[PDB]
Amino acid sequence: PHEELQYLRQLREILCRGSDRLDRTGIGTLSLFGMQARYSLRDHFPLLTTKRVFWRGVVQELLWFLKGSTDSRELSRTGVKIWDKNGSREFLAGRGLAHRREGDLGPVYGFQWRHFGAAYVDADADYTGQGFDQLSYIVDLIKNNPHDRRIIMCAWNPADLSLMALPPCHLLCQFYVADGELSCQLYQRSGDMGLGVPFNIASYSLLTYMLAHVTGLRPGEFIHTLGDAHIYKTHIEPLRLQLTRTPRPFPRLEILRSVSSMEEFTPDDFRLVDYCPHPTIRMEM
Amino acid sequence: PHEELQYLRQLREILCRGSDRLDRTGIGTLSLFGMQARYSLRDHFPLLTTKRVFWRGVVQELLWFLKGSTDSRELSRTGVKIWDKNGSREFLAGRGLAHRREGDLGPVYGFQWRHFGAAYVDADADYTGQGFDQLSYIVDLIKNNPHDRRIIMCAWNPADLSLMALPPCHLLCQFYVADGELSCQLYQRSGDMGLGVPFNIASYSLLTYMLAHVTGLRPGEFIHTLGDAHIYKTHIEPLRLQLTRTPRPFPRLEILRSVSSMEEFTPDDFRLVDYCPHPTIRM
Ligand SMILES: O=c1ccn([C@H]2C[C@H](O)[C@@H](COP(=O)(O)O)O2)c(=O)[nH]1
Ligand SMILES: O=c1ccn([C@H]2C[C@H](O)[C@@H](COP(=O)(O)O)O2)c(=O)[nH]1
Repeated sequence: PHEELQYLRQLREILCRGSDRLDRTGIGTLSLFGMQARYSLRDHFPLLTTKRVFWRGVVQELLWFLKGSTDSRELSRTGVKIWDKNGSREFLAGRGLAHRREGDLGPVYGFQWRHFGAAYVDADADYTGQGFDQLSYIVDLIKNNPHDRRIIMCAWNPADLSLMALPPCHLLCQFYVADGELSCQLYQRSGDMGLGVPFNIASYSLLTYMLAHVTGLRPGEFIHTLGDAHIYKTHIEPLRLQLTRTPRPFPRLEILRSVSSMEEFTPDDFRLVDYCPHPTIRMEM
Repeated sequence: PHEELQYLRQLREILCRGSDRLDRTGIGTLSLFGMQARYSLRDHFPLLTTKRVFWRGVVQELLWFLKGSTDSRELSRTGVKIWDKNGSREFLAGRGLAHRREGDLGPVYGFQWRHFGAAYVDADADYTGQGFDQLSYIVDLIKNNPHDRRIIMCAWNPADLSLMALPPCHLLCQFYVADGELSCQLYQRSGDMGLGVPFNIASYSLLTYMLAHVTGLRPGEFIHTLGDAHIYKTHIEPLRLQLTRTPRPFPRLEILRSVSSMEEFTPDDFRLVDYCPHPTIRM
């Protein structure tokens, strides 16, 4: 069966037996707790096809994370605007972080990944050598101790929550090496099935391809584990539309160049081959 | 179907198609990566039955960590010895932490749960108002903002790993409130299917029972998520024997009095009703 059907089945399960609860946004959601799906990376790339996924966003955001940035202006410069609402001086003021310059998200993914446990100053500070560099950590383990059971990168630092524009949803990833293949499991505490989850599958699938490339391994599987998997009430009509669509065969992902380091990737290094999605489905928020 | 059949099926899959790997110290496991099982908490308590689980150890260990202890002696004094090897001066010297007094495990679970991000000194220090109290954090959310999607308690602090006797296996738990019920998902990065996992299921199921009690909710589901799920090769034969056993009905768990704080439970507050496991197996 087409692997996209897991996601579509999860949509149906939530619609059909999800709990109706008033959430933070006050829009209301239907939700289930605890889900898991499995996506092969060996012969294709799991970029969902029953709607067009914002691939350009997926690529730029991950490279932005990987270099340790916490500056939304830095992502915005590449034309990807998805963090700009959260980086505005207005939004930050609303969070009780009015002292921040425009763009300073606080110690979000980039900072946690490259400097876990360091004291955050601002987005312009030099954090060289400060905190625990989890990216170096996992690459070293994958290369030199591939069967280790602690190949983890974690973004959840509760001591840093009050400094963050938003608390992370992707709590950690774990990697696993067997038979020359690299696999990845993501624990995501909160998944907006409508706008978030297809994008998120793509992000960590991409990360796995990049790590596999850099470490001389082939991509294996991506395992997506969800906590609160939910559908916003405002998404019920477009998602019912999406549920009428049959998945197309997944595309392939090609890396166009030998890249020696996780930090040396650029968007021009990737080629998506035969991505043929159904049309974009607009959904509110 | 009996929910323990999930665990037994997981055992079977690993023995059938698990990957055969040696670590950098030369020991072999069969493993699979990425697993998930669900245990109902409503009508019974999921203490596994095809081999006896060390319930007395499960209870004392959890109470010990909830009060923020990183002192193995405090656990040992209760008659539960499962952390004593790790807290021995020889073990800590083997870890590169020979300065430690006997019992000082470093910033393991107790410290991460009650003082995340604080600077660890030693097991005897007073850390009041230091770091992030995740236990108070999640109790407050469950009570006052039950639909919050950030009800997290995390034990994985990479900056602290070098100070710990052993890195945590149970990286985080998340809680969920729906229709008067409290559910819990554990992310476990590494599960010894033979010796560890049944104990681990009991631990977080009990934790959910306690939090539900304190917050006036009913226990719902425990979702167990595994990363590296493995069987040590030396365990394969006794596990083949265990796999011939039919699960017996799960016991029930009763809490004997009204307890209003997660820190006020004692082992006497818990009655395990009709736990009839098959005999323990020598692994
Ligand atoms: O990468 C992301 C980021 C956000 N969200 C969604 C999930 C929630 O609907 C919302 C975040 O809200 P909280 O869970 O923090 O309340 O955004 C995702 O699905 N994926
Ligand atoms: O609560 C625990 C603690 C440990 N283990 C097992 C898993 C591994 O076999 C071993 C820990 O070794 P590492 O994964 O840290 O290498 O102990 C468990 O199953 N449960």
